[PDB]
Amino acid sequence: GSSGSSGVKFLTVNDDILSMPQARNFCASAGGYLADDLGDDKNNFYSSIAANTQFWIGLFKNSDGQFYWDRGQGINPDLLNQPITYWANGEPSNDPTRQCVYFDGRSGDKSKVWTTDTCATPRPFICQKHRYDSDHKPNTIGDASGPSSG
Repeated sequence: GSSGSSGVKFLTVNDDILSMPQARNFCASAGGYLADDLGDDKNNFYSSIAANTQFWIGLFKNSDGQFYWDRGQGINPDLLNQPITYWANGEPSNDPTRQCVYFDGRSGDKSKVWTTDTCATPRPFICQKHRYDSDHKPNTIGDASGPSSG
């Protein structure tokens, strides 16, 4: 059996408020990464759980000034090159203090939930696991594993 600590739920808003640079690091350590919001079926789903709740997302501005997607710790991020966006009225913003983006649940307009803000403000986030699955079983390639201690 497995009864320890590690066990962060996926696609779920974690009360524990943490800055962008604090959340992205957590999800990774736990075993996941910020849940990206690219696609209606994806947004329409968040808006629900985002019932008047503002949480961070995989959308974050980089040095250059472009918005990328969180793909874990170290992993190469993805550049926002999608035709569909949710940028609020005027967003993204051109403020030097605001670089990160957080889903605005309160925003009645689901199409205007995207909003840029400082990566220091403590806010909730959502961790997600890779979309990897198993299909064929060529070999076990397994090896006795042991417990972990932080």
